[PDB]
Amino acid sequence: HLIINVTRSDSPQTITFDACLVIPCGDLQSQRQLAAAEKYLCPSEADASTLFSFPFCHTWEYVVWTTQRQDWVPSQDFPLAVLKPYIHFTKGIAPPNCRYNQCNPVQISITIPTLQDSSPTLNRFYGMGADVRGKDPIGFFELHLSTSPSLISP
Ligand SMILES: *[C@@H]1O[C@H](CO)[C@@H](O[C@@H]2O[C@H](CO)[C@@H](O[C@@H]3O[C@H](CO)[C@@H](O)[C@H](O)[C@@H]3O)[C@H](O)[C@H]2NC(C)=O)[C@H](O)[C@H]1NC(C)=O
Repeated sequence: HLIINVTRSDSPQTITFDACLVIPCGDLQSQRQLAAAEKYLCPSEADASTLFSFPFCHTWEYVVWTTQRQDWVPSQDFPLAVLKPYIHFTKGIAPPNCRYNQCNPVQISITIPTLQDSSPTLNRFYGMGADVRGKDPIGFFELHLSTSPSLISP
């Protein structure tokens, strides 16, 4: 699966990549249809050995971020909704002659410093979907924060 490698920083940090690295969009003609569609992002509680038993963006309650301008109000009782202020999820625009895996630019902006971990960690799996008019295609990916052990680290 796709692993997004994030270098821990003391400042905010934006990340641009193509949604169809994550979402099963299909061939190029299908990706071009998806270019103008909205995307959404769901944090998951699955690990590497349980990926197949926690389906991603399975209900509306798992959606914490969307590429819409109006900001998505997460589910009050979803435990991972607290991650909401740490991430902004936006949609880019692609040229009309866009090429494979380059018609759906999205941006993940980590709004907090990352040298230390957040109380619910950002280092986890995430689901991504495309707001389409048939069954939304849904994929997942791993957000991996780099680590560098300190000198006094035991
Ligand atoms: C995030 O970092 C990991 C490594 O910690 C990347 O995983 C590895 O990515 C490389 C690059 O695509 C994959 O192939 C590589 O090919 C080069 C040929 O120059 C070779 O020198 C490397 O040793 C490696 O074989 C590799 O399959 C993949 N997995 C492993 C275990 O290395 C990952 O790609 C990075 N994420 C992104 C978005 O780049």
